[PDB]
Amino acid sequence: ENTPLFSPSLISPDVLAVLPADYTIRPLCRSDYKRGYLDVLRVLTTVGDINEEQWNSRYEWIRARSDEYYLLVVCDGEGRIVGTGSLVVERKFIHSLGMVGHIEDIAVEKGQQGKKLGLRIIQALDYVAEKVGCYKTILDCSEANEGFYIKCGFKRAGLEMAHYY
Amino acid sequence: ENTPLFSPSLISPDVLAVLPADYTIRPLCRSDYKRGYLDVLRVLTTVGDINEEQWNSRYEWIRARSDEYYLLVVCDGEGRIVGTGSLVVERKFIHSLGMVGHIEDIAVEKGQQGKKLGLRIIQALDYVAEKVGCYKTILDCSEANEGFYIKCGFKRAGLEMAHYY
Ligand SMILES: CC(=O)SCCNC(=O)CCNC(=O)[C@H](O)C(C)(C)COP(=O)(O)OP(=O)(O)OC[C@H]1O[C@@H](n2cnc3c(N)ncnc32)[C@H](O)[C@@H]1OP(=O)(O)O
Ligand SMILES: CC(=O)SCCNC(=O)CCNC(=O)[C@H](O)C(C)(C)COP(=O)(O)OP(=O)(O)OC[C@H]1O[C@@H](n2cnc3c(N)ncnc32)[C@H](O)[C@@H]1OP(=O)(O)O
Ligand SMILES: OCCN(CCO)c1cc(Cl)c(-c2nnc[nH]2)c(Cl)c1
Ligand SMILES: O=P(O)(O)OC[C@H]1O[C@H](O)[C@H](O)[C@@H](O)[C@@H]1O
Ligand SMILES: O=P(O)(O)OC[C@H]1O[C@H](O)[C@H](O)[C@@H](O)[C@@H]1O
Repeated sequence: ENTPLFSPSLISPDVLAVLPADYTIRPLCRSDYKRGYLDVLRVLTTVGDINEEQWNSRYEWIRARSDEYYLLVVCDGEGRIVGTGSLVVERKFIHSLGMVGHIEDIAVEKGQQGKKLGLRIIQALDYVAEKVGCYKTILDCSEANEGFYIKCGFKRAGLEMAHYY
Repeated sequence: ENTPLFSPSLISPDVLAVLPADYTIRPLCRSDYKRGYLDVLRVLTTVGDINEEQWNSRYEWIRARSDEYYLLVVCDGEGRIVGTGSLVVERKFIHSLGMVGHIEDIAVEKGQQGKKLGLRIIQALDYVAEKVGCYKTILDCSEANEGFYIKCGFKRAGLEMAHYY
């Protein structure tokens, strides 16, 4: 299936305009399993082993929530996935039933790093978040990659704390 | 309506066992609008103005997702809400289609602070997260409240970064 996860109208036109020639940013679709999506996530952390039937199940759970999960991909000239980025919109009671944008799982293929593809992904995810009416966008990072997020216009706002099971 | 948001079986029995006499922790229900729920959230940040019809709409959106949004309350001997705590379970592709527990919007009524109610809320939310199969629980905090989260068993794991709109 080639049906976008969410509306292509949510993709930043200004970002599309300034990508390198023949590169694009678009919503995830189900067939992206075959276009090297999970490969790109291997630069981020352990993906483990995921067959197409498991893919299709998780894809459908997410599609049943395309009003929360905004997953998009960067594609090169040859339609290969070279970049990934997620926004998850949390609904709150606070801030007059406000909404918070959470940026997750930003990855660019090693051979493709250092070309602004990460920046375009963040600019696209910030465009989605503003447009669906989030009051702020937040994310968690390491010391080692804080400087990328500063170059994207993010500011330090507190501490991530964790409990492992 | 007095129907729990989620199954009371997800409430930590060990936490219920050690609360102060006549205090309880239970899932949110829709009638909690009248039991001072939003009052408690006033200690956390701006709630703004929220009528019962807006409450009912947001409550129903969340109930349509009680497999993601685990909101629970602490009640005193007189059935007043004195504490609130949220877990939101993110679905991932990474970690073999893993799940991450996000702790949000922890609040205890000022007159009721310093009695372990915050600790019981975190222990209850960590019980939910393990039980539905999260690989870790994370949250964002300030320097000023990092020491509460350390006493709860959390460790510093990175930086929260933010963009405001
Ligand atoms: C919320 C999260 O998901 S945090 C997890 C982030 N992901 C990872 O760490 C996975 C591994 N790394 C990557 O996949 C990528 O390198 C990313 C996404 C961090 C950055 O993407 P790239 O395409 O490599 O970066 P891009 O070229 O857009 O960088 C923008 C600017 O930041 C700089 N930059 C990139 N990474 C870093 C860094 N770690 N520290 C400081 N500066 C950096 C670039 O040099 C560029 O600088 P310029 O504007 O002065 O040219
Ligand atoms: C993920 C998030 O939501 S972060 C936002 C947190 N919420 C807020 O900041 C709102 C305002 N504060 C509150 O509502 C509450 O005070 C809470 C939730 C922070 C803590 O709840 P309380 O019921 O006050 O704390 P509780 O009594 O369970 O505290 C556990 C221990 O931590 C201590 N503690 C409580 N707050 C702090 C703090 N800010 N710094 C250091 N230690 C603290 C207590 O003294 C207690 O110590 P002990 O085990 O040595 O007795
Ligand atoms: O900054 C993103 C990390 N957080 C904050 C606390 O862990 C986060 C991430 C997601 Cl993806 C979510 C979320 N998950 N589903 C809906 N929203 C929430 Cl509440 C918080
Ligand atoms: O595999 P983990 O330990 O969860 O880390 C994987 C990544 O997930 C999230 O998107 C966080 O923003 C990153 O800080 C983290 O690098
Ligand atoms: O009103 P905000 O600026 O979003 O802050 C309100 C709270 O929301 C979240 O639960 C965060 O964990 C806290 O760090 C923050 O205090």
